[PDB]
Amino acid sequence: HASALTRSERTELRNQRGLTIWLTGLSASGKSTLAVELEHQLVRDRRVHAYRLDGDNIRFGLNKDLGFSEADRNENIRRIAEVAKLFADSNSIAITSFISPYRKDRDTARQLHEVATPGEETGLPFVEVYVDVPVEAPYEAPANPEVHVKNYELPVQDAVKQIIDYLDTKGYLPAKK
Amino acid sequence: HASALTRSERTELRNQRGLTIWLTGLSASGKSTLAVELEHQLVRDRRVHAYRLDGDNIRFGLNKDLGFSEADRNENIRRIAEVAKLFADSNSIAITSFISPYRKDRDTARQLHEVATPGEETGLPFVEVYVDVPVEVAEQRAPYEAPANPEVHVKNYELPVQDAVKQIIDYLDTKGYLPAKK
Repeated sequence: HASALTRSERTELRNQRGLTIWLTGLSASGKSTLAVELEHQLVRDRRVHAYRLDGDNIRFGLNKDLGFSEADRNENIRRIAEVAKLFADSNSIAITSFISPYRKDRDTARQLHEVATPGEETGLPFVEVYVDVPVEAPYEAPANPEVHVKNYELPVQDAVKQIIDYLDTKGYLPAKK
Repeated sequence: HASALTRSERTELRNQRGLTIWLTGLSASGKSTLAVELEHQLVRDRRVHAYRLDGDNIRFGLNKDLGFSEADRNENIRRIAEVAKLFADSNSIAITSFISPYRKDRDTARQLHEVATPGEETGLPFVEVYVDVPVEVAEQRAPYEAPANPEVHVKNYELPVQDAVKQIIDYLDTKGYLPAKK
């Protein structure tokens, strides 16, 4: 009644942890396709609440006021990161493949997630997924992604299993059925 | 799964509809309190996904660049409405009691929600809850504009929190927004 739901309670009641999965890679890497299949399997096959922050739903709605100066490019990433963090706070798995060529773009989102919230003394997981393709605004590959997917002749279903299995190694999901 | 997850499929899989509950009323109407309890009950008692978009997490996070400007006030409201729409799109119940004194304020938020989303020929439910207390009662500590026609009208004067919340949730049920109680 008095004070709001704590992270323990919500996690307990929601039966899944909250986090953000950020798929990074070249525009042609197929990262967007993986995000879609990833959200689908998480919600359908694993029964959790997950949500893909789609580039265009974001641009046409929350970030419609933003253009293309460098400050606006940074602001787009900042708002999407704060929104992902809110989904993570609600014990949902936020997913995004929003354009972000530079390491500093993802590091900034990562840093906002690590910054604690009155929901604890801890931040929320940020899982950077490098969707790597044969190279066969200069994109900067991440230095240490939580997940590295070599998306060459790889069924999308296997690419996504790779991501989900990594989630299971951290205990972010409830066991399947 | 090529063009994957539609509202219908997500609704079916999340087992609850997604929507936004906007609690409007005077600053001292007790609306913030109801938002907290409402989130608790929906999440705990109804076993559903709900999230309160009130608080410092927003004021010092997504909206940390906004102040008391009238333009900032309007932008605060616009962003919260868009973020609530995202939660509703995800089949969650977004909850907010953010300051929005005018009908135009909530009408702006409602408009975004009722606007047909990509793929669907429909918007998402926008539930405007009037947490009604008389002005003199609020003042017991540019004028607020009560909604013309709110989905829920809570006569909150000396009304217990549980009763207000129950009235909101029962309304949600008359709509089927929620899954049957456990």
